[PDB]
Parts: sequence; C-alpha cells; structure tokens
Amino acid sequence: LQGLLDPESAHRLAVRFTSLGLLPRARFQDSDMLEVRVLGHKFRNPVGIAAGFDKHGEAVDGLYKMGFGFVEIGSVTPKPQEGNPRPRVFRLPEDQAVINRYGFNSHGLSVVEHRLRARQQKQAKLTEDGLPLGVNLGKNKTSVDAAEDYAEGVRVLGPLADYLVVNVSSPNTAGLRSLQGKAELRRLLTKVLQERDGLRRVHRPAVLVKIAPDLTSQDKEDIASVVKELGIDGLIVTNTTVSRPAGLQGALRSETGGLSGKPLRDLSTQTIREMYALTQGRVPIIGVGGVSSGQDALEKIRAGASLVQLYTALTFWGPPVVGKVKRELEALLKEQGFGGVTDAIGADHR
Ligand SMILES: Cc1cc2nc3c(=O)[nH]c(=O)nc-3n(C[C@H](O)[C@H](O)[C@H](O)COP(=O)(O)O)c2cc1C
Ligand SMILES: CCOC(=O)c1sc(Nc2ccc(C)c(Cl)c2)nc1-c1ccccc1
Ligand SMILES: O=C(O)c1cc(=O)[nH]c(=O)[nH]1
Repeated sequence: LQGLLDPESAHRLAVRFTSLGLLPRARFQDSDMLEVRVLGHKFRNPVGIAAGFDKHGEAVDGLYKMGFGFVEIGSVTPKPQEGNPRPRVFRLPEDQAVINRYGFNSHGLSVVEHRLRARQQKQAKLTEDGLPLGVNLGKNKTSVDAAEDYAEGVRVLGPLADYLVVNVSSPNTAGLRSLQGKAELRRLLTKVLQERDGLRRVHRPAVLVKIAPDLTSQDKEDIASVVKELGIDGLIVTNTTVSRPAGLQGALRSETGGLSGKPLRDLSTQTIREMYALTQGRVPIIGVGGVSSGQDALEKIRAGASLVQLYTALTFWGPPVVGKVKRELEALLKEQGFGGVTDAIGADHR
C-alpha cells in the first residue's frame, strides 16, 4: 500500500502475502492464442514476472497462481550480501515510475539452491505444463573475478533452472555494466557457456544475457556480434535506465539508481527493435520495461520480443494488471489479424 508503507516495506509485504498464497487465484484462463514455444520450452502465456520482485525464490508458486506464464527469480549472488543502505527504492507516482538502488541484496546461492530443491519436482511438473522458471545471476560487490561469480551461479542454480540469465546490466554495482563491452563480454560468456555445457542434459538450461537500455549503437552491435558468435540462447531487453528522460515530475526523480516503469517503456521497445534486427530475428528476446497493458506488451512483441515481463506496473496497479495485460493482449491480437502471439513476434520488421 503506497499510503501507509514505504516502498521497500510494501515490497516485503507483497512477497510475503504472495508466498503465503493469500491472494485469490486468477480467474482469467489462458487461451491457446497466448501459447509460445521458445528456449526449448512451452510457455502457456508470454507474460512473466521480471527479476527483482522475488530476488530469493520465496514466492515462485504464488506468482504462477497470480497468472504469470513464467517466473524469473534473482538476481542471486554467490555469497549472501545485504546491498545498499536504506532507503534504496523510491516511488514516482506522477510518472508511474520507480527508482531503485538495492545493489544485489541476496540470500546467496546456497540458500536459494536449498529453497528451489525443496520444490524441484513440483517445478518440473509446472515446466512440463508450460510454466517455466528462470534464474537471474548476479555478482558479489567485493568479488575479484566477475566471470567466476557467474560460473559458480551456473553450477549451483543452472541445474534447477529452465533458463539462466547473466545479468550484466544492473546500474547499482560498480563496474558491472562494463561487462557488456565486447572483449569482456566474450570472455565472460565463453566461460559461462562452458560451465553450462558441462551439466547433465536434463539439467541443462538455456542461457540469456540481460542488457541495459543505455547502450551506445556500438555496444549493441558488439553484443549482437558476440551473441551470434557464441550461440547465446537469448536476450533480456532491458534492465532499468540510469538516464532521466525530460518530463519526469516526481519529487524523487534525482535519486541515484535505476529508473523503471512507464518512462522506460519506449526506450526499452526501441532496444528490442534494434537487437531483433542486429540478430536477424534468430535470437529470442524477452521484452521488459514499462509494460502495464496489452498494447504495451504487443508493441514489444511486434518489435521482436517472443516473451515479455513486467515489474513496476505491479507497484501501482497490483495483481489485477496481470489478467488485464493478458486479456488486452488477446483482444488486440484478434483485432490486428494475428492467429496468436507467435505470428506477431517481429511483425513490425515485416
Ligand atoms: C525494485 C527493482 C529491483 C530490481 N532488481 C533486479 C535484479 O535484481 N536483477 C535484474 O536483472 N533486474 C532487476 N530489476 C529490473 C527489472 O527486472 C526490469 O528489468 C525493469 O524494472 C524494467 O521493467 P519494469 O518497467 O516493468 O519494472 C529490478 C527492478 C526493480 C524496480
Ligand atoms: C501500492 C501497492 O504497494 C506497493 O507499493 C507494491 S505492491 C506490489 N505487488 C503486490 C503483490 C501482492 C499484493 C497483494 C499487492 Cl497489493 C501488491 N509490489 C510493490 C512494490 C515492489 C517493489 C518496490 C516497491 C513496491
Ligand atoms: O539489485 C539491484 O539494485 C538491481 C539489479 C538490477 O539488475 N536492476 C536494478 O534495477 N536494480
């Protein structure tokens, strides 16, 4: 509740209620129009919950009950760490936006591993039922070897994930976004893919890279190049922005951190559009940033996303926004002549 609670307290409460299943199960049932097959899995609908809401994998099942077609947990760092001092998250209600600088507060790999192991066979059934699980990997603040942090994550949580996310676009960890550079990115992902390939086949996840919305045209070309060279399975586009677009009204607009929500929407859609084209439409993209409606989702899908995620809209509109986005997405697909989600992926480019 934006009234009583500060944002971080509201978030903890949200996670708690969601994990305890206290919310009613969604009434909207998914039509076959919403089904997507990508990353070696079936997704019953293309609307997922973005990393950062369930950082430690405490609410996964509550999130499916909420109606998401897939769930991404994380980011998870190898060792536990508390992240930045409070306050570190801020509401900009006049912008339908949020700024955060958590800094990878994480329970760490071991705790998350044990937590996911407790429901591992339950998740295997959910996945076969079209409800996949992603795990987002981060790096410890004081870590000396970034690649080794990610390698650890691949080894410990890779066996429990349908897909893994190499998060190299968080704005709240010194030096992390420079891992998006060509030489550094190639070296890092080579190591990550090696570790992933060393896992037993039924425990072998797709590997995706999550990139910033603040990249130069050169960064983007280089990333597409490396992605195609190493055979990375996909891209998550995008993380929060360190920019502050003209027009922000919120009093807290000059807080340090990453901006999410509606002011990020089109910046993120344009990044999807550019990455889809640079990768010739052969690399699956999960579109994320300021989705709050069916139209927002469909614009990202037409720009090239096969899947979409939201987080910040859930801050202003609560759980109903999930059904709303799915219902509108279906209505818009019919209106514009698409048989389903799959036919609309990349349609803007044709
Ligand atoms: C409070 C908060 C925490 C987040 N934490 C993470 C994170 O730990 N790892 C990550 O890859 N993205 C994180 N994100 C980014 C979201 O996953 C998403 O990329 C971004 O917020 C844009 O989507 P949105 O506008 O729907 O919120 C976080 C976002 C917010 C608002
Ligand atoms: C106004 C709603 O309260 C919030 O601000 C909320 S509300 C929310 N999701 C959420 C989840 C479950 C319930 C029952 C409700 Cl109701 C909301 N998440 C946040 C939040 C998350 C991260 C940072 C800040 C806030
Ligand atoms: O932990 C963070 O603060 C965080 C990570 C991330 O990937 N994106 C974000 O906006 N914040």
